[PDB]
Amino acid sequence: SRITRRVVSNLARRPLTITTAGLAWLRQYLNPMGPSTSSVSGFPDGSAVTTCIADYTNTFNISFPPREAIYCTGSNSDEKPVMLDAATYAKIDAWTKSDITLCILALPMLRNVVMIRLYASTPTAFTLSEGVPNFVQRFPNWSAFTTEGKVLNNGDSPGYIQSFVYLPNVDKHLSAARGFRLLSRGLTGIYTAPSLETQGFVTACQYLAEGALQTQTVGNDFVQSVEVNADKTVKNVNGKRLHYSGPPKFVFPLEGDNCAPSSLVETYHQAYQARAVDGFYMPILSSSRDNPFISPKPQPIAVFNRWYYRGCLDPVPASKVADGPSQYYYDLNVADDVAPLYNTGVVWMEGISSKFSLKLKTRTVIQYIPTSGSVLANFTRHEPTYDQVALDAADRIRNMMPHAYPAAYNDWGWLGDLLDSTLSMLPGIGTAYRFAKPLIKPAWNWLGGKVSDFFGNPVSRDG
Amino acid sequence: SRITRRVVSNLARRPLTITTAGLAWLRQYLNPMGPSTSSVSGFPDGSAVTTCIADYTNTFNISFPPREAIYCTGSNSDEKPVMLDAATYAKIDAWTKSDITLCILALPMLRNVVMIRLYASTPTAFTLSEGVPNFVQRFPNWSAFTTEGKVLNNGDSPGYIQSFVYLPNVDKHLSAARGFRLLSRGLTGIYTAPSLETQGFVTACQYLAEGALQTQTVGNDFVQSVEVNADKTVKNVNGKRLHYSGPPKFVFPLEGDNCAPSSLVETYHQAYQARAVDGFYMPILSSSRDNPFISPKPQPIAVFNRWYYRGCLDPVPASKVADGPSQYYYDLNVADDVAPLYNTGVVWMEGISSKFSLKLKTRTVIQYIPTSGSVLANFTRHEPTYDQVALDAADRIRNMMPHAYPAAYNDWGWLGDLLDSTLSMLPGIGTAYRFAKPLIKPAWNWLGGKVSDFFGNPVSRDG
Amino acid sequence: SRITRRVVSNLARRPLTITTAGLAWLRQYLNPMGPSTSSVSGFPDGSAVTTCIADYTNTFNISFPPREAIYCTGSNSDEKPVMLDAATYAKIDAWTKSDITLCILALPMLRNVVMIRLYASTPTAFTLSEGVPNFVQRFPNWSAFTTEGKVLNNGDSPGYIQSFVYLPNVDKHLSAARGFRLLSRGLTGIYTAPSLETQGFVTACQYLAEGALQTQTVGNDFVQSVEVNADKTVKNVNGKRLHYSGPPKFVFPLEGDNCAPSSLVETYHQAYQARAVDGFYMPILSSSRDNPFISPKPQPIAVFNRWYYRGCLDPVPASKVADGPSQYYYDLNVADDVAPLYNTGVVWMEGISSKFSLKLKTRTVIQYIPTSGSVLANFTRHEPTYDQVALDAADRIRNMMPHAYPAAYNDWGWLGDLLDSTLSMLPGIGTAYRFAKPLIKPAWNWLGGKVSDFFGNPVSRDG
Repeated sequence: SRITRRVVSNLARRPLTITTAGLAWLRQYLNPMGPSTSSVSGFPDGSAVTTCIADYTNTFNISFPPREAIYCTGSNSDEKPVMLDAATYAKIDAWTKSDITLCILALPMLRNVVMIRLYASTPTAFTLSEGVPNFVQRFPNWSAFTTEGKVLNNGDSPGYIQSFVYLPNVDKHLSAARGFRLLSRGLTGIYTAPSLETQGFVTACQYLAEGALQTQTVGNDFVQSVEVNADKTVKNVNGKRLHYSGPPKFVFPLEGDNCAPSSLVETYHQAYQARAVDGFYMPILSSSRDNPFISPKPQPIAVFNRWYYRGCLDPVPASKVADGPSQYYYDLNVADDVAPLYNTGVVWMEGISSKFSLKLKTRTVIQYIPTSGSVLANFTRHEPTYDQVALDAADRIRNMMPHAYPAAYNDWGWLGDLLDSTLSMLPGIGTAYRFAKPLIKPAWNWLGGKVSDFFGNPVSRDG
Repeated sequence: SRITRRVVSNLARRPLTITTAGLAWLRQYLNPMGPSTSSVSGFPDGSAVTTCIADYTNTFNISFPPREAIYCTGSNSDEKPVMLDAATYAKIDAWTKSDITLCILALPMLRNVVMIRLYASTPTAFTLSEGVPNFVQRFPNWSAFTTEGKVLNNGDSPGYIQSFVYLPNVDKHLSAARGFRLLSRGLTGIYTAPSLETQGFVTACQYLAEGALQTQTVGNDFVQSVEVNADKTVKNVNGKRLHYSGPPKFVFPLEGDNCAPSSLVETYHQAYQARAVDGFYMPILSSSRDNPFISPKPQPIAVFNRWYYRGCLDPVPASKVADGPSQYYYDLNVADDVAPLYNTGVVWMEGISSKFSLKLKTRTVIQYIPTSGSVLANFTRHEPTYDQVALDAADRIRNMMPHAYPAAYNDWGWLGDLLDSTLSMLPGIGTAYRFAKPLIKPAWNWLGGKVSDFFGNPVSRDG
Repeated sequence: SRITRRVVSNLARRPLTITTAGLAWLRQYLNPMGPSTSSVSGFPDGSAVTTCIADYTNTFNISFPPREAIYCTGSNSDEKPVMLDAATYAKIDAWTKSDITLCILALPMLRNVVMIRLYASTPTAFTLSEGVPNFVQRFPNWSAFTTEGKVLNNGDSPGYIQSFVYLPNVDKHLSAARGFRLLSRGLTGIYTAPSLETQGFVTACQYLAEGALQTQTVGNDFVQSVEVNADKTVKNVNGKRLHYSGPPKFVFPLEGDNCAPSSLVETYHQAYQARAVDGFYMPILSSSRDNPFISPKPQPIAVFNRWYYRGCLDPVPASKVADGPSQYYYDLNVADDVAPLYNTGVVWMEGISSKFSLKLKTRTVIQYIPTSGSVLANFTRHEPTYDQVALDAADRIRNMMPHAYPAAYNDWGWLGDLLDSTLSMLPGIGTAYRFAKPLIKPAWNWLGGKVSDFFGNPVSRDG
C-alpha cells in the first residue's frame, strides 16, 4: 500500500509527533514477536541511567508426557519428588483414548513465564489445591493432582497435571540487577497434530489481575503462660486463641469460576477465539501509563478465590471480628519477581487430540539497571530517550487492540499509520492535520468467514 | 439564559472537546442527585469490557429513637444484642429537654454508606471506643456508648448513640461481581422540626482520608519451649515477649480532635455551612485522576488517631525498638469493600431540636463487571466509550467546587458552559476559542445575605 | 545576558505559560538554596485548604569527634549509652595518622535529615548491623560499630562511627499537623582542611529508593497446647514451628554492594564528582508527578539488602514454603514520618584529611495543614494557586538536571529561560513560538578542565 501515502503525502503536514525510538519501543511492545526482533529499544521515559536491555526467546515442545515426567505432589513426595506409579499412570493414560484440554495461564511472573495444565475434559472452573503442593515441577517435568483440586499420592484418581515453564537466564540476570521493568512479553503456540485429526477450539484472553503483597489471618490457639514450682502446681496454663498475620505473600486476584472458556469469551469483547489448528499468538499488554523500575523482590505467589464465611458483614460478637470473612489464599509453591500492571493472560484449547504437539515460543524483553561487577555491566547502553506522545499512543491503543491473533499472523500492515490516526485527534495537538486513515470499526471473525481489520481491508489468509 | 449562547455562538468555533457520554458521566459525578437521574453512564475510559451500571437510591427517617431501638455494646451484650435498660434509657431521655448534635460521617465504604451519631451536646472531638464493640447495629437499630468513648453496659452513663446505614442490595450485587468502581455518591438531608422550633447550625465538609491495608504491632509474651520428663523436671519454661503483626485491616486516617465543626469550617475553604433548616446536599468527589476496577475485597475497617508513646523518635535500647511509637487503631467492627480515592465526608448539625426528623436520601452509582451466571449478567451493556478531556475537566473542577449545597439546590445553571470555560485555557488545546464565560471568583454566603455563584449571578432562593 | 532577550523579544509571542507562583515554586524546588531564600511558595495544585509553609535552615560542623562524643552500641550499652573506652578509642585515634572516608546518606526522612559515617578507609559496601543497635545517637553524639557491620562493645575493633542529624523543630511541627508534604530539600557541604592538606575526592549521586510498609516473616516454634491434671499427666506439649509476620515497618530498598563510590559514578550519568575542596551542593529531586499530603505517620525504618536463601525459587516441600527466600531487613533503630517519592541521596568523600572540617548546611521546605489550636495555625496562608504547566515542566526537567553541583555554585543563569525552552516543544502547546534557546548537550567536567552548561556558555569559576 505504498502508493496510498505516496499520493496523500502532499495534502497536509505534521506537528510534533513520535520519534523513531518511541516508535521502535511501541512496535516491540504491541507486536513483540513480529519484525521487531531485529532491534530492541528501551522504555521512552528518559531514565538517564545506565540500562541494559535483554531479550529472551524460548521454545518448548508440549506433548502428552510419558510416565517418567510426572510427579506426585502429596505427602508421599515431601522429601524428594516421586515417580507417578504405573497403576496411577494407567488412569492418566486412559485420557489417550479421548481428547483433552490444555490450559496455559501466564501471570506477570518473570522466572516462571507460564503455567501449563492438562485436563481429561474441560473443567468447570480453574481450581487449586487447598494445601500447598510438594515440589512443583518445571517443564519438562509435570506434577499430577487429584480429580478435584487436591494434592495427589500414588493410587489416587488424577484429574489434571501441571508444569511451570522456568527461564534460568532470567533468574541469573535478575540476581544481578538493581532494578528491572518488563518491556514486553509475547506467547505463541503453533499447534500440530497428526493429519486427519485437527479438531479443537482455542480461546485466548488477557485481563488485569492486580495482585499485591498481603497476609492471611491465622488463628492457632497457642498457650501463653504456665506457672510451676518444679512439677507440683501446674494448675493454670492460660492458653487462648490468637489471630495474627501469616507470612506476607504476593496475592493474585483471579476468580476460579470465571476462568472457564465460555465465561471469558462471553465477558470480554476482544477475547480471541478460533479453531485450534490456527494456533495462537498473545502479546501481553501493560495496564498502566507508566512503567517504573522495580528492585528484584522475590516472594511466594498465592491466588485468591471467593471467600466462604460471611463473617463481619452481618452483626457479629466482639470476639469473632478477627475471623471476619474467611478468605483463603492458595499457594502456587513458587516465588518470582512479579511485575504487576501487566495483564494476566489465559489460553484454553479444548478437544485437542491426545497425542498433539504444541510448539510454544516466548519472547520476553526486560530492561535492567546493572550492578557493576556483574555480567550485565558489560552490555550496557547509555543513549536513553524520552518521547511521551508514544506513551500517550500506548495508552490510547491498549483498549482497541484484540487480545490475541492467529499464530501465522505475525506480520501487520497498520502500525506506522494507526499511530498517525491516533495522532489525528490526539488531544495533545488541537489539529494534527493527519491524513493517515479514518478509524473504522473492525470485526475479527477468526473462527471462519471474512475478517475485517481496523480499516476494512481483508487479510490474505489461505493455503 | 438561552439568549446568551444564542447570540454569542457566532463569534468563535470549537476544537476537540467532550463527547455527550463524557458530559453525561461528568454531570452524574459532579451532581449525582440533580436532573441526571434520568440516565446513567459509565466511567469514560474505554474499558472494552462487559459492565453493568447500578444506581441505588435510599431514604431514611432519622429521628430520636425509642427505647427498643437502642442496644448495649459492652460485655453484657456479647452473645446477643441487649435492649437498653429503662434506667439507662432515662439518661438518654434526659437529652429530650435540651437540643442535641447529629454527626454524619460518610467513609468511602459501599455496604455501610454512612455512620450516624447523636450527642447530647457538641463533642470536643470525634472519639471512638478502645475495645471493639459488640454487635454494631444498623439503622433503625442504634448502639449506645458511654460519656467518653467506651463501650456501654446497662447502668452506665451514656454519651452518644450510633448506627450505621446498611444497603443490602449493594451487598448482594457485590457478592457476584469480578470487580467494581464507585462511579458517584451523593447524600442529601432535608431537616424538619415542629414549626417555631427551627434552631440549629449545619456544617458539612469532605476531605481525602486515604486509608490502606495495614497491621498493628502486638506483643503478648507467650511461652516458647518447656521440657519435661513426665512431671519431674519442668525447670525451664522459656517464655519471652514477642512483637508480631496483628490481623491485617483497612485503616482510615482521620484525626479525632480535627473533626470538630469549628476545625473543619476554619481549615477548609469550601466547607459549607448554613442554618440547619436549609438542609444539606453533599456530592462526594473523587480525589484521583483515574478510577480502576477493584475486585470485591472485604476486610475489617479501623480508624487511626494520634499516637501516644514517642518510642523510637528519641534514642532507645535495642530491645524496645519493636514497640516504637505506640499507635493504636480503633475498630469499627464492620467490614466493607472500601473504595479509596473518594473523599470522606462529614456533616455536623448542632443545636437541632430533640424531636427533629431528618429525611435523608442517598444515591450511589456503581459500575460492575458481572460474573456470568449471576443476576448482574442479565442487565449488561457493551457500548463503552473513551473521552479523556472529560477526565481532565474532572481533574480541573474538583478543587473549585464547594463541598456541599443547600438541600433545595438540586438544580444548577452552569454545568454545560463551565466545562467550556475550563476548555478555554485547557492546556490540551493551545487556543480553544471558547466564548462561554470568563471565570469569576465566587462567594457563597449560605448562612445569610447575598450569594454569588461562579459567574456573579444571584441565586433565586425564597419562599 | 540581558541584551539577549532585550533584542529577541520582538520576534515571537507566548501562549499559555507558567504563572509567577508556579515559577517561584519550581525555582525553590530545583535550586532550594539559591536566591530563592527570599520567599517561599507552596505546591501549585490548588489544594484550596489552609496551609502553612515552613522552611528549616540548619548548620553543623562535622569534625573528627573527641572521645566523649562516641558511644558503644552493643549489649554493654542497653540501659543507657556508654562512653567509648579509652583503650577502644585508641583504635579510632589510630585513624588520625592516615586519611579517612566520609559517607553522607540522606533518605527521604524528615526528622532525621541525613546519616553520617566515618570509615578509616573506603568500604567495599555500605553495610549494616544484623542486630538492632542500642541508642542510635544524634549529632554531635556518634555511635561506633565493629570492623564489619556488627554492634560494638568496649574492647572490640571499630570499623566506622555513625551519627544521624536530628531537627527538633520539624518534630515539634509534625506533631501538630493534619498532613504535610516535603516541598523541597537541599544539602550543602563546604569542606575545609588546614592549608597544604587539600586531598580528597567527592562523589555525589541521588536515586529513587521507593520504600514501603512491609513486614518480615518470623518463625519461633512456640508451644501451642499442653494438658495437665495437677502435674501428673503432662505427656503432650504440642509445640510446633509457626511462621508469622513481624511488626510492620517502612523498608527502604538500597543494595549494600552498590553504594560504593565507583558503582554510583559508573552507573549514573549525572552522578556528580569533583575534588573534595570544591565542596558539594545536592538538591533532592522528587520522583513523581504529583505530591499528595501525608498525615504524620511515624514507624520504624529498615533497609533491605540482597536475600540469602533461594527458598521457593526451586521446587521445595510444602512445609518450607513459609520460609521462602530468606530476606533480612536491617534496623536503623529510628522512626520518622518518611516521605517517599523523593530520591535518596548519597555523598562519598574519600581521602579527606583526618582533622578536616565539613561545614554542612541543610534547607528543608515543608507545607503543613495545621491543626487549629497549634502554633502552626497562627502562621497560615490562604491564597493557594494552580499552575500545572509548571508541574509538567518539573516532570520534564527532572531527568536532565545533574545530581549535584559544587558548593560555590549556588547561583544560576538559566532558570527563567530553560523553562521557556521546555515550553517551546512542550506537547501541551502545539507551537509555543518560543525564542529562548535551542537545547544543547552539556558536558560537566567538574573535576577539571572546561565545563559546558546547558547552552555551551563556560562558567566563571576562579579564585
